This record gives sequence, structure tokens and C-alpha cells, in this order.
Amino acid sequence: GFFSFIGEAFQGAGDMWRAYTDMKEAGWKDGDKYFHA
Amino acid sequence: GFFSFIGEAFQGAGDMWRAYTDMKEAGWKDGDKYFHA
Amino acid sequence: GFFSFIGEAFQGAGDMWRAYTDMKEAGWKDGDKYFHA
Amino acid sequence: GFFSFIGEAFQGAGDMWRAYTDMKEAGWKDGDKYFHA
Amino acid sequence: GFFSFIGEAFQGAGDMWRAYTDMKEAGWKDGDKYFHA
Amino acid sequence: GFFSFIGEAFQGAGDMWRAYTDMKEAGWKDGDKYFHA
Amino acid sequence: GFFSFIGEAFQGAGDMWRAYTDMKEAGWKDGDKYFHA
Amino acid sequence: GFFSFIGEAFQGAGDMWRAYTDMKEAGWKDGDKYFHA
Amino acid sequence: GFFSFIGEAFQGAGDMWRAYTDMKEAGWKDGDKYFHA
Amino acid sequence: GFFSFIGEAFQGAGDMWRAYTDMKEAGWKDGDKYFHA
Amino acid sequence: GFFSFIGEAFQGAGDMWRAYTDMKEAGWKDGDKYFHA
Amino acid sequence: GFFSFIGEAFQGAGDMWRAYTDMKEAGWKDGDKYFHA
Amino acid sequence: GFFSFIGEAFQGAGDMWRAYTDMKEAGWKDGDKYFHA
Amino acid sequence: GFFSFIGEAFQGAGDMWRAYTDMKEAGWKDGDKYFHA
Amino acid sequence: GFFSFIGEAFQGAGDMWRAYTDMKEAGWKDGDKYFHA
Amino acid sequence: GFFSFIGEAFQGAGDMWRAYTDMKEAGWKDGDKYFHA
Amino acid sequence: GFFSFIGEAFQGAGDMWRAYTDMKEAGWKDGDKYFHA
Amino acid sequence: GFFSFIGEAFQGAGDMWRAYTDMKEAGWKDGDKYFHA
Amino acid sequence: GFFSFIGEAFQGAGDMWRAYTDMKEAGWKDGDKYFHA
Amino acid sequence: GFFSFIGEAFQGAGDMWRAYTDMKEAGWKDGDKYFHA
Amino acid sequence: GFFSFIGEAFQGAGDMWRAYTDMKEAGWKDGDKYFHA
Amino acid sequence: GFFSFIGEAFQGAGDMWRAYTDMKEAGWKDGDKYFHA
Amino acid sequence: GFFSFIGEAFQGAGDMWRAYTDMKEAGWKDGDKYFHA
Amino acid sequence: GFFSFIGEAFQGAGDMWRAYTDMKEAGWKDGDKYFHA
Repeated sequence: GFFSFIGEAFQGAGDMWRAYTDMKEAGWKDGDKYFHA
Repeated sequence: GFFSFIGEAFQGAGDMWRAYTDMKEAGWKDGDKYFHA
Repeated sequence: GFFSFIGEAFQGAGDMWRAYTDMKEAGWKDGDKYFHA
Repeated sequence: GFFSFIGEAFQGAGDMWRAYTDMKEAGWKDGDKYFHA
Repeated sequence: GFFSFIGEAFQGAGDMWRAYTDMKEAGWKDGDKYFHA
Repeated sequence: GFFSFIGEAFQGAGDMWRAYTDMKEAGWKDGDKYFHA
Repeated sequence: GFFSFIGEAFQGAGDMWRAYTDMKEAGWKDGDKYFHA
Repeated sequence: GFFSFIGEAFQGAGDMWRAYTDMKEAGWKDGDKYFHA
Repeated sequence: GFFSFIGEAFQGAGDMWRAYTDMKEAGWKDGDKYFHA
Repeated sequence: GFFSFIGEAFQGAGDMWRAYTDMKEAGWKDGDKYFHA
Repeated sequence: GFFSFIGEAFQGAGDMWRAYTDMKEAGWKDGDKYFHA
Repeated sequence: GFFSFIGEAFQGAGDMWRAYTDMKEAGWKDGDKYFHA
Repeated sequence: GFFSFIGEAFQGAGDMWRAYTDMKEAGWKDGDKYFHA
Repeated sequence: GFFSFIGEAFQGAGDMWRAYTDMKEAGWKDGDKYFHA
Repeated sequence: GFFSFIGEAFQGAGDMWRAYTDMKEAGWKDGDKYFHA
Repeated sequence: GFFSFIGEAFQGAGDMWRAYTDMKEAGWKDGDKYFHA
Repeated sequence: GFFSFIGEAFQGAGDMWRAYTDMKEAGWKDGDKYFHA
Repeated sequence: GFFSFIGEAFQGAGDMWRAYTDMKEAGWKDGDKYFHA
Repeated sequence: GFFSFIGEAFQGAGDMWRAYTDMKEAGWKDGDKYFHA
Repeated sequence: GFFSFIGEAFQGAGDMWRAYTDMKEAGWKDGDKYFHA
Repeated sequence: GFFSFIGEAFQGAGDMWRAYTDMKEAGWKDGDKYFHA
Repeated sequence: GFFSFIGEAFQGAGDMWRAYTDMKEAGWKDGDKYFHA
Repeated sequence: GFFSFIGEAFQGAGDMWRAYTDMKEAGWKDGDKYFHA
Repeated sequence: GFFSFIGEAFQGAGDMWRAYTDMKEAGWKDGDKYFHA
């Protein structure tokens, strides 16, 4: 694919552009995410 | 595919452009997400 | 694929451009993520 | 793939451009991530 | 792959461009990461 | 692969360009990472 | 999507299940094809 | 979508289940085809 | 996606399940093909 | 994706499951193909 | 992805499961192919 | 990814599971191929 | 075309006879402007 | 075209006769401007 | 084209007759400007 | 083209007749500018 | 093209008739500029 | 092209008629500039 | 400007994509052009 | 400018992509052009 | 400028991509061009 | 400038990519060009 | 400038990539060019 | 400048990559060029 971004990308808490691929018999767990201002 | 973005992208809490692909016998769990201002 | 970014990329807490690939019988756990201002 | 970045990339706490690949019978655990200002 | 970066890359606490590859019967644990200002 | 970087790369605490490869029956543990200003 | 083929595929001169994808500024040619019996 | 084919496919000169997808500024040619018996 | 083929594939002159993907400024040619019996 | 082939693949002159991927400023040629019986 | 082949692959003149990947400013040629019986 | 082959591979003249990868300013040639029986 | 200006041009904060032309996939920003006397 | 200017051009903070032309995949920024007397 | 300027150009803080031309995959920044009298 | 300037050019802080041309994968920065009298 | 300048050019802090041309994978910076009288 | 300058060029701190040309994988920096009278 | 052409361009006798630019006190003469079939 | 061509360009007799630029007190003469078939 | 060509360029008699530039008090003469088939 | 060509370039009689530059009080003469088939 | 060519370049009679530069009081003469087949 | 060529370059009769530079009061004459097949 093709991806183009021009400007600002803001993320307080989390993941950006994560790529999990080609897994067999795989397991995982992600936790919570908080944003306070 | 083709993706073009011009400007600002704001995310308080979460994931952006996540790609999970090509999985067999796979399991996972994502937690909650809070936004306070 | 093709990836192009021009500008600013801000992440308070988390992962950016993570790539997990080609796993068999794999397991892991990610923790929480907090953002305070 | 092809990756091009022009500008600023800020991460308070976390990982950037992590690549885990070609694992068999593998396990790990990542901790939490805090951001205070 | 091809990787090009032009500008500034700031990480308070964490890992950048980590590459774990070609593991069999492998285990590890990463700790937490704090960012205070 | 090909890697090109032009500019500044700042890391307060952590690892940069770590490469762990070709391991069998291997184990390790990484500690926490703090950033104070 | 889902694709199931059960039987026989016969081709004297040609290509089969050709997939060209995700191209930008591309150009090509394919010549003539002759079947004589 | 869903595609099921059960039987026989015979082609003297040509292409089969060709898929061209996700093109930008592209151009090509395919010559003549002759079937003689 | 999912692809299942059960049977026989016969090709006198040609290519099979060719995949060209993720190209930028590319160009090529393929000559003629002759089948004589 | 997922690909399953069960049976026979016969090719007098050609290529099989060719994969060209992730090219930038590329160019090539493939000559003619002759099948005589 | 996942690829399974069970059976027979016969090729008089050609290449098999060729993979060309991650090229920049590249160029090549492949000659003719003849099958006579 | 995952690749499984179970059976027979026959090639009179050619290459098998050739992998060319991670090239910059490259160029080559491959001559003709003849199969006579 | 033809453009004639005879006199005085006064600008406290801003741009003058700015010409942006012939752009494709472009993006920019201009901040605030303050005039105090 | 034809452009004639006869007189005075005064600018406290800004740019003059700026020409940006013939751009593809471009992005930039210009900050604030302050005029105090 | 034709450009004629006859007189005075005064600029406290800024750029003059700046020409940016013929750019592909480009990105830049210009800071603030202050005029105090 | 044709450019004629007859008179005076005064600039406290900035650049003059800057020409950036024929760039591919480029990136830069210019700081702030201060004029005090 | 043709460029004629007749008069005076005054610059407290900056660059003059700077020409950057024919760059590929380039990156630079220019600091702040101060004019005090 | 043709360039004619007749008069006076005054620069407190900076560069004059700088020409950077024909660069590939290049990077540099220029510090601040101060003018005090 | 931007120019894109995809297909065939045939000219028996003449010029294609001629560019004469930035001339002062210039003279020339072009001859006739014949096309016979 | 930007120029892209994909396909065939045939010229029997003449010039293609000629560029005459930045001339002062210049003269020349081009002859005739014939095309016979 | 930017120039990209993908395909075939045929010229029987003439010049291709000629560049005459930056001449003062210059003269020349080009002859005729014939094409016979 | 930037020039990219991928394919075949045929010229029976003439010049290709000629560059005459930076001449003062210069003269020359080019002869005819014939193409017979 | 930048020049890239990938493929075949055929010239029966003539010059390719000629560069005449930085001449004062210079003269020369080129002869005819014939192509017969 | 930068020059890259990948493939075949054929010239029957003539000069390739000729560079005449930095001449004062210079004269010469080149003869004809014939190509017969």
C-alpha cells in the first residue's frame, strides 16, 4: 500500500502504526489507556 | 490501497492505523480507554 | 509498502511503528499507559 | 518496504520502530508507561 | 527494507529501533518507563 | 536493509539500535527507565 | 475474499491467476499468444 | 466475495483470473491472440 | 484472502500465480508465447 | 493471505509463483516462450 | 502469509517461486525459454 | 511467512526458490533456457 | 497578465505578492498576525 | 506576465514576492508575526 | 516573466523574493518574526 | 525570466533572493527573526 | 534567466542570494537571527 | 543565467552568494546570527 | 506545470516538446516539413 | 516542471525534448525534414 | 525539473534531449534530416 | 534537474543528450542526417 | 543534475552524452551522419 | 552531476560521453560518420 501524511499527528496514550503480522498460535493482552488534562 | 492525509490528527487515548493481519489460532484482549478534560 | 510522513508526530506514552512478525507459539503482555498534564 | 520521515518525532515514554521477528516458542512481558507534565 | 529519517527524534524513556530476531525457546521481561517534567 | 538518518536523535534513558539475533534457549531481563526534568 | 476451484485448468499460452497490485507510475507490455494444434 | 468453480476451464490463448488492482498512473498493452486447430 | 485449488493446472507457455506488488516508477516487458502440438 | 494447492502443476516454459515486490525505479524484461510437442 | 503446496511441480524451462524484493534503482533481463519434446 | 511444500519439484533448466532482496543500484542478466527430450 | 502599481504599500505584519503555484499533494500553515501601535 | 512596481514597499514582519512553485508531496509551516511600535 | 521594481524595499524581519521551486517530497519550517520599535 | 531592481533593499533580519530548487526528499528549518530598534 | 540589480543591499543578519540546488536526500537547519540597534 | 550587480552589498553577519549544489545524502547546520550596533 | 502521457505518440516529421526560453536579441529560422506515404 | 511518459514515442525526422535556454545575441538556422515511406 | 520516461523512444534522424544553454554571441547552423523506408 | 528513463532508446542518426553550455563568442555547424531502410 | 537510465540505448551514427562547456572564442564543425540498413 | 546507467549502450560510429571544457581560442573539426548493415 501507499501512505502519505502531511501535518501533525498527536496521540496522548496508545499505539500508532502498529503492525502485527504472520502469527500462528499467538496470544497477548493490551492494558488500559488514560488521558487526563 | 492509497492513503493521503493533510492536516491534524488528534487522538486522546486509543490506537491509530493499527494493522493486524495473517493470523491463525490467535487471541488477544484490549483494555478500556478514558478521556478526561 | 510505502510510508511517507512530513511534519510532527507526538506520542505521550505508547509505541510507534511497532512491527511484530513471523511468530509461532508466542505470547506476551503489554501494560497500561497513562497521560497526565 | 519503504519508510520516509521528515520532521520531528517525539515520544515521552515507549518504544519507536520496534521490530520483533522470526520467533518460535517465545514469551515476554512489557511494563506500564507513564507521562507526567 | 528502506528507512529514511530527516529531522529530530526525541524519546524521553524507552527503546528506539530495537530488533529482536531469530529466536527459539527465548524469554525476557521489560520494565516500566516513566516520564516526568 | 537500508537505514539513513540525518539530524538529531535524543534518548534520555533506554537503548538505541539494539540487535538481539540468533538465540536458542536464551533468557534475560531488562529493568525500568526513568526520565526526570 | 474466498475463492475455491475444483477441477482442471488448461491454458496453451497465457498467464494464470496473475495479480498486479499497488502500482504507481508503472508501465509494461505483453506480446502476442499463439495456439496451434 | 465468495467464488466457487467446479468443472473444467479450457483456454487456448489468453489469461485466466487476472487481477489488476490499486494502480495510479499506469499503462500497459496486451497483443493479439490466435487459436488454430 | 482465502484461496483453494484442487485439481490440475496445465500451461504450455506462460506464467502461473504471478504476483507483482508495491511498485513505484516501474516498467517491464514480456515477449510472445507459442504453443505447438 | 491463505493459499492451498493440492494436485499437479505442469508448465512447459514459464515461471511459477513469481513474486516481485517493493520496487522503486525498476525495470526488466522477459523474452519469448516456446512449447513444442 | 500462509502457503501450502501438496503434489507435483513440473517445469521444463523457467524459474520457480522466485522472489525479488526491496529494490531501488534496479534493472535486469531474462532470455527466452524453449521446451521441445 | 509460512511456506510448506510436500511432493516433487522437477526443473529441467532454471532456478528454484531464488531470493534477491535489498538491492540499490543493481543490474544483472540471465540467459536463455533450453529443454530437449 | 499586465500589472502596474504606482505609490506606497505598507504592511505591518503579513506577506506581499505571494505566489504559490503548481502544487500536487501539498499542505502548509501560516500563524497569527499582530499589529500594535 | 508583466509586473511593474514604482514606489515604496514597507513590511515590518513578513515575506515579500515569495514564489513557491512546482511542488509534489510538500509540506511546510510559517509561524506568527508581531508588529509593535 | 518580466518584473521591474523601482524604489525602496524595507523589511524588518522576513525574507525577500524567495523562490522555492521543483520539489518532490519536501518539508520545512519557518519560525516567528518580531518587529519592535 | 527578466528581473530588474533599481533602488534600495533593507532587511534587518532575514534572507534575500533565496533560491531553493530541484530537491527530492529534502527537509530543513529556519529559526525565528528579531528586529529591535 | 536575466537578473539586474542596481543600488544598495543592506542586511543586518541573514544570507544573500543563496542558491541551494539539485539535492537528493538532504536536510539542514538555520538558527535564529537577531538585529539590535 | 545572467546576473549583474552594481552598487553596494553590506552584511553584518551571514553568508553571501552561497551555492550548494549536486548533493546526495547530505546534512548540515548553520548557527544563529547576531547584529548589534 | 505537470505533464502526463500514456499511450503512443507518433510524429512523421517535426519537433516534439521543444522548449525555447529566456532569449534576448535572438533569431532563427526553421525549414519545411514533408510527409509522404 | 514535471514530465511523465509511459508508452511509445516515434519520430521519423526531427528533434525531441530540445531545450534552448538563456541566450543573448544568438542566431541559428534549422533545415528541412522529410519523411518517406 | 523532473523527467520520467517508461517505454520505447524511436527517432530515425534528429536529436533527442538536446540542451543548449548560457550562450552569449553564439551562432550555429543545423542541416536537413531525411527518413526513408 | 532529474531525468529517469526505463526502456529502449533508438536513434538511427543524430545526437542524444547533447549539452552545450557556457559559451562566449562561439560558432559551429552541424551537418545533415540521413536514415535509410 | 541527476540522470538515470535503465535499459538499452542504441545509436547507429552520432554522439551520445556530449558535453561542451566553458568556451571563449571557440569554433568547430561537425560532419554529416548516415544510417543504412 | 550524477549519472547512472544500467543496461546496454550501443554506438556504431561516433563518440560517447565526450567532454570538452575550459577552452580559450580553440578550434577543431569533426568528420562524418557512416553506419552500414
